[PDB]
Amino acid sequence: PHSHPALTPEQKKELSDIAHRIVAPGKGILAADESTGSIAKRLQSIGTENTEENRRFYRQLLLTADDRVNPCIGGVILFHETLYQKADDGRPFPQVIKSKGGVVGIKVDKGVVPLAGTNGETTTQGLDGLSERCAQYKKDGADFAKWRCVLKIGEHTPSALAIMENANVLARYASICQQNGIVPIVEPEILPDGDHDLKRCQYVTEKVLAAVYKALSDHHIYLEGTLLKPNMVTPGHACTQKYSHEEIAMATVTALRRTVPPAVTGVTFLSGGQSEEEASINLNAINKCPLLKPWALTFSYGRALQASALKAWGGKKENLKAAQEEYVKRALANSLACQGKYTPSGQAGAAASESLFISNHAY
Amino acid sequence: PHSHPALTPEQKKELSDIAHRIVAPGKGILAADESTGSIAKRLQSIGTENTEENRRFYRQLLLTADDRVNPCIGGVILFHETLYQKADDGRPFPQVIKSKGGVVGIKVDKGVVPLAGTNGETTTQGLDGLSERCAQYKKDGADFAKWRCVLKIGEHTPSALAIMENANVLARYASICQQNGIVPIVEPEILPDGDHDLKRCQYVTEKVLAAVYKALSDHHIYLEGTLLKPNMVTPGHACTQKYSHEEIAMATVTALRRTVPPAVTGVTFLSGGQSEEEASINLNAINKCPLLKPWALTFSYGRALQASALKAWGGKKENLKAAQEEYVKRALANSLACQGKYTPSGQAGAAASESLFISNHAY
Amino acid sequence: PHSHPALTPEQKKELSDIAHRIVAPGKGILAADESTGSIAKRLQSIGTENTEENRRFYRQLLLTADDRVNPCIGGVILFHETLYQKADDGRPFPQVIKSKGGVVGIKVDKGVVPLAGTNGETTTQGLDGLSERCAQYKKDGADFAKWRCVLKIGEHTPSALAIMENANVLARYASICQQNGIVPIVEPEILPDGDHDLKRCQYVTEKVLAAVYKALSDHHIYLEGTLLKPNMVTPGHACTQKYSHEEIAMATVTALRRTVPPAVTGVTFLSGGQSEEEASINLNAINKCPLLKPWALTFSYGRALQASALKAWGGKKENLKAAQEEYVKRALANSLACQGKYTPSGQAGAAASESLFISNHAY
Amino acid sequence: PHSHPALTPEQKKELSDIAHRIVAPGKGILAADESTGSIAKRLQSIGTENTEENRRFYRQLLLTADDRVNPCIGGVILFHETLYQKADDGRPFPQVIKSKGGVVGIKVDKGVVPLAGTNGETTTQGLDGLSERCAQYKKDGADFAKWRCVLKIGEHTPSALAIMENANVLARYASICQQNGIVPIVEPEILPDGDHDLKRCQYVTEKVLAAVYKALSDHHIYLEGTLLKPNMVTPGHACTQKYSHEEIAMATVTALRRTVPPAVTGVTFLSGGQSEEEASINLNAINKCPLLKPWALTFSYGRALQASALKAWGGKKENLKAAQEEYVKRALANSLACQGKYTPSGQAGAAASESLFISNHAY
Ligand SMILES: O=P(O)(O)OC[C@@H](O)[C@@H](O)[C@H](O)[C@H](O)COP(=O)(O)O
Ligand SMILES: O=P(O)(O)OC[C@@H](O)[C@@H](O)[C@H](O)[C@H](O)COP(=O)(O)O
Ligand SMILES: O=P(O)(O)OC[C@@H](O)[C@@H](O)[C@H](O)[C@H](O)COP(=O)(O)O
Ligand SMILES: O=P(O)(O)OC[C@@H](O)[C@@H](O)[C@H](O)[C@H](O)COP(=O)(O)O
Repeated sequence: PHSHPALTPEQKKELSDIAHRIVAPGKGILAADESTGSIAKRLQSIGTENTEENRRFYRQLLLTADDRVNPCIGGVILFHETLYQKADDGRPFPQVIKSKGGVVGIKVDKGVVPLAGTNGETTTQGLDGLSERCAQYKKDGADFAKWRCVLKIGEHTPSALAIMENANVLARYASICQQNGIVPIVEPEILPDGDHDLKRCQYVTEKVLAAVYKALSDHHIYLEGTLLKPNMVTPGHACTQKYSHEEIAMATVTALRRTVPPAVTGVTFLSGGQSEEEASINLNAINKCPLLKPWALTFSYGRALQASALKAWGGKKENLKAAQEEYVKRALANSLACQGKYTPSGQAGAAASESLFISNHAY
Repeated sequence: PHSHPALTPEQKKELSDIAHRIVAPGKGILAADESTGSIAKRLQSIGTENTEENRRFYRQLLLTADDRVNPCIGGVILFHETLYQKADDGRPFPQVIKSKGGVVGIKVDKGVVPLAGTNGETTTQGLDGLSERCAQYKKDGADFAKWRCVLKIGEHTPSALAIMENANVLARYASICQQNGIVPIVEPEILPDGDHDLKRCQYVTEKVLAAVYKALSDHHIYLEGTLLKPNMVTPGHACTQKYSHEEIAMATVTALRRTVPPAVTGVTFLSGGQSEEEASINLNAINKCPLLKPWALTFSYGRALQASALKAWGGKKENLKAAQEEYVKRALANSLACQGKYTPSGQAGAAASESLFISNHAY
Repeated sequence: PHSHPALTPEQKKELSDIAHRIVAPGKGILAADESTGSIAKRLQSIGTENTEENRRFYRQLLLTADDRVNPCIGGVILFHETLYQKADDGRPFPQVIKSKGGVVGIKVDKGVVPLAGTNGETTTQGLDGLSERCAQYKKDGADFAKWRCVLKIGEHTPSALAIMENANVLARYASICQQNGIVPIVEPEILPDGDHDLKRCQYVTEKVLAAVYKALSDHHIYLEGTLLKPNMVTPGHACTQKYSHEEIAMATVTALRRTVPPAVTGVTFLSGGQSEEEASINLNAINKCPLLKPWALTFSYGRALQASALKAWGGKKENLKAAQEEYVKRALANSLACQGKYTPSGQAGAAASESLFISNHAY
Repeated sequence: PHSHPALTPEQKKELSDIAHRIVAPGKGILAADESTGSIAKRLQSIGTENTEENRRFYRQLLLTADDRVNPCIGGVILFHETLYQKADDGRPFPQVIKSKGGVVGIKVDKGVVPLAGTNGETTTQGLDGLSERCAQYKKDGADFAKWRCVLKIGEHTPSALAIMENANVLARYASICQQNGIVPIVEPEILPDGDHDLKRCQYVTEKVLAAVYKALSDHHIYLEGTLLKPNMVTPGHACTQKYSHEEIAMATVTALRRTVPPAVTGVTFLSGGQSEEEASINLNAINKCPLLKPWALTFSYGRALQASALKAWGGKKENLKAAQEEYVKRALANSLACQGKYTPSGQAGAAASESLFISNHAY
């Protein structure tokens, strides 16, 4: 009979197998995909000129940390330039990543662009020629990709248009990726900017994710062959009201349970500005939340895995080891965190629970 | 938007507790909500006059079955008439149901109506004065409701309009119910009529459910305070190709995992014309399907729980006891099935977890 | 995704012929469809008891005005009760209306109901059994109907949900009407309540009408067989900034030109609280607006045609003539207005300039 | 309350003024924007090598036709390459166009791309860096742009996804253009391929356009600053039923009246494979259609203005004069057609004194 499925069972198996590898138990993602202009600001914060060699050295610094990170890193997201650079031993970075047990990912969006008629809202571009790009990236060692849409909570934002448009472009991106054997990481980041409280973020997150999945369905996206990279549900950066990690965890898990189909292979949280410690603690609380979570809940951190490393390096080659040690430190912390076994202190623990605390209908 | 939550933490807790009671481990729902017109067909099928007394006697037959059904029945759906009838001992049927540990339910839709401009498609009516009806039903013993929408698989159905409209009306229905302390069972039934295959039914079910949940989100429905009543995923009635129960189970569970948020408290399958044994076996296979299932997967059967009871009764007072044994038998069978413990032996349960080496990428 | 003719060519002609008849040059609509509870309030503003006879007498007063109203009134909307009432001469009100060359219309909605999760927003009920009601109304003399949805401008309103839902139910209402030979007047009223300015009302009116027509399209509605009853575009009742009639006319015609397809037979403005004189003057400025207007632009007034009459009557039968004279005054004025030939009289100003605005909140 | 206007009054004025200039009475558009690959097909049909010089000479040939085309061409669409080429006299082609009273247009889409999971349907790419491209084009002489989406009528096409996606990307393209002072020509072309009949094409065209305008509204598009470039409503190429030009005209105008807001400045039909004569005769019948049309109905022809000229040229510079004469004849023909004054094989006549309103409802 008449039938035109988007993928064959062979294409589905390849995508599903890749997605599961990335978020296998205890593993997370290192998001080191900052574009030229963005990494330039990072290097600037430590008085380091933004040359290709310094970008190569910094990326090599993270990608070649010792084997203690192997069990912690299921994947590494790179920016185009880096995907084609090499370590001092002549090995292309994709080979270095793979030799350490990681799956190579490539950021494919081309930045945000303003949505006319909105209060400073944006959508994301990068769809032009994406299919050919994906085909080339695949041949060059990449198995997954990343695309970032940005939404903001404000007076009249996110608006209906911004929500619908961003969800739609994510679906287009995901569709093209899957046609090329690349697992798409869908990143609809809701910024923490503003003074909104926890319930407001949870509400917006629920509305945004519902839109994202309806769009993924309309575009015939194979969910088992994807990963979701959302913001955790937290109060606004300037929210006067304060909250505990357990509340943040409850709000986040609740929002996800109400919008993310169990078919989605994994949820890899962005750190969104949270300190390295805060990001690890919250991820740990999320994994210890009493609710049933049918998908891996791990990390895809940029700042939360590089903050201390960048600083320790200071743009000086003699600080290589010390810098790598800071990164390992966070890779190890978050690996435990995505399993709910993180105790902020040293590395050893004992107990891990929070009995006598129910009633979560306040969410 | 983002103005005034639909439910307080108190209302949420009430709706959630009710929903969970209905689908507690080993429990399912008896769907005896046939309207006067539909019950006439059943009675006529056994040479029995369609009088209010015969309807009462029949419903009494099912509701007063012995204590063996107590742990099997978490809820009972009734038609308006029956909610206000009494057993021979003078006890209102709702009291009879509650005394056996069941939650009382009430059907609130007013039948299907044709959608102009479509190929024989419909939407369902019954929203007028629904809030008032719900407040009254709640007061009179009902804690949940049921609303049925009907869709068909055909050359050009379900159409975009049918999918959209039915999803929207279901959302309106659920919203009104939740404002009145009533748990809404959302029933988007896709008829098994036609010669379409299993893959086609899975496809359509996936599209329908994605639409159903997007609408529930748009209407601010509290998912934890709802239940889903969908068709299992099966080939069309006239489909020549044959499938196994494992294939029906796999297709069904896959469809649900790709569309139903984990927040949904439970899925209560309609039997849709399957024989009593067929409905029990598929339900059992569904619960044995190796994939992760974040919600209760049980029954809300009408024909699958009454077929043999109705036949044995035959409208004859003398067959009351024989008729009840037939109903109890199915009640016990499905109770085991919703736990994946149904074997033709009965209480014994050694044969389980059969096979394992399989591929779900074919779905 | 093919075409399944909702209407035959014969049905289309009937609906189109009716629509054009109602808004023929120089003609408008008398909206006397206030329900028992709404009319009761009008009778209390004149110390008149709300009795069936008083409602009948009042309706007879308007409907039996001298022949001067014949060229002015293309149609009259009635409430259910009045449709089956008779004049002192024994003639059913529909026969009376028809003998004066007017088309009989029937209000069929059942009032607004609250949308949970919104900031005091509503949708409208009345679809249940609407097909049968329309069939009977048709046999009893009615050729068109009216259904009112209510939207409010404020902080966060109209919400995406309120706009979507109200547009969809209007579409359902219109579909059922056309299946029974009744022309549906689609009324998506955006209340004037608030301190918003002209451009804000224009903005919201454009978004609302865009939604209304997309919905009408999705439901396969025959536009030539419909009429639109919108609010004129004006500043909020509490706006400080003042505007001329030319500006109001410009904003109104512009919003309409940007959303209403030329196929729509006519636009019949509701007066929404404006005084009899203001409503006429604005309708006149609208028809004088230089921009191309592909549809008839006339009136369908309730308050703006009854203000002075209800007053002159005072429930005292002796004031029959005086009261009827005030009604004729406004019909003639509006008849000229919808032709762009009205210049104020300056005679009857006892209640023709009074603000007929009414607070809107709660039930 | 800000509404966040996408455009200021001056920006609107500029776009509106440009749109009206292109479709001024008696004027149409020459679509000579064939990309390198497409123009290759045209040149190969006449045994000519596809070199830049040959393309430059051919475009020069059209752009430099004598002054007789001046009153006929309100705008000329160019492909990027041609926008920066010069005539033999050293004048930039844009300068040539403007010196003859024409507005310069630029095609900005980057071709169609397959939509995964559909039956050979596509969407269009080209949004990446479009803002900067539009700013550059504006500075270099262009005042309007063109973007083509392609949909097809088939057993299951256009699908809901195809319609939704194409309408959305058209809205994004239109939004970016208007932000840069460029008038966007929205071209949602429904191919004539297939054996579907006239009513079928009319149905799909109505649905596609309704989707297009809802999307434009959602994206805050200033309609008075746009032009619509749709297919005329005709039977599929393989349709065995025959229709008159009057029938084609009725269906076309009817479809447009039911979906295109009067605010739209103009409708510029694509020829879509029709012969030069057919395209002219149909455009003429459309302009003579008795129904009310609130927008200019003219041409934006590619093949219908070049067929004979391309053939007469044959890649031989010695055929310049002959080639140009064929183009001049077609420009004159369509200029008359967009005024409803075209008569092939007998350019002579004088009538038109009545109007009336009769027609039928078979559309
Ligand atoms: O400025 P660019 O070139 O667009 O790069 C953006 C990129 O860094 C982000 O999308 C991160 O991959 C992701 O959001 C996690 O980052 P954190 O929020 O954990 O730091
Ligand atoms: O004809 P009516 O008055 O509308 O009643 C319909 C009602 O019986 C059904 O909705 C069942 O509750 C449900 O679909 C399970 O039925 P089964 O498919 O298991 O027989
Ligand atoms: O209170 P009910 O029973 O729902 O009746 C409502 C009805 O009067 C209105 O819908 C008018 O037909 C229309 O809005 C024009 O009224 P004006 O705005 O011209 O006064
Ligand atoms: O193949 P490309 O390089 O994408 O170019 C397409 C371009 O020729 C068309 O979009 C015309 O501007 C328009 O559709 C009218 O063409 P006709 O239908 O009148 O021939």
